[PDB]
Amino acid sequence: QTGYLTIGGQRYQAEINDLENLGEMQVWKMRFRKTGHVIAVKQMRRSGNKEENKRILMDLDVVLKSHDCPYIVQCFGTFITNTDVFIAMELMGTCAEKLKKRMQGPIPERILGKMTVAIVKALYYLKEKHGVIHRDVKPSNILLDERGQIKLCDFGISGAYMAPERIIRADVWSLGISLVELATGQFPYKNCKTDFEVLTKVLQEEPPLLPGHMGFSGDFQSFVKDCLTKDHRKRPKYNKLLEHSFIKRYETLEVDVASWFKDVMAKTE
Repeated sequence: QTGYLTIGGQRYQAEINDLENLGEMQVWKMRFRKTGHVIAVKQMRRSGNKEENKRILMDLDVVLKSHDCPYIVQCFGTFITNTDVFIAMELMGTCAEKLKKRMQGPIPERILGKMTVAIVKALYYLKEKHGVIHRDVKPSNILLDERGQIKLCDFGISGAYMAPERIIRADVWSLGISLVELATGQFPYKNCKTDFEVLTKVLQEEPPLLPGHMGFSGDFQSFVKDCLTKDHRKRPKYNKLLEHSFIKRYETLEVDVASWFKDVMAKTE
């Protein structure tokens, strides 16, 4: 399980000295000198915070168990030393939040469609085969790379965007809030100065749905409306969401997410 890098089928026996630290992104960007592959490495120090190390080990436990899920960041191997644990994760491009910051505007629906089917299937995978509820769905946990892949981040994968009943299917509400934010470039609770004020607007105000003057398809507006159901007893589970016309459309439609991602990253900071 340890002392081996598995980068695309091939397994390599290696140690931490076989990796060149290319800087920080504690998550390091490191290069495998034997092959030239550039990977992400998380360093968990033995003397580190017990609360932080507990979350890292619990998240790693789910990641190692989720090798058969294509919509979850995978582990390439581990290196255990006397003072550190190095966790090799696949190097993703950037999170959806930084994509929103670099875009300085709305994200196209065709990108959010491929994003929706990837995150729902990831959440559905965590609950059915592992009984895991993410309990923290947000654009910062949605990772996209230069190859068009969309995967769930490993941070907090073992369990502002909080559902009404949380203040089971509460991650459905957080997904709907994330979709509205990315589709409009505006967080629907951006003028709230405190966390408690956000919770009040979630319960008191009507759910913030997609605008009808941005060319959004009826399937997109319907999927978001279903995700943002106030009553959790009437909010659809993942089995019902996977049968939505919005999901079925982007399960098969060829969307060039890779080229769109490269153009957004090519935009200057």
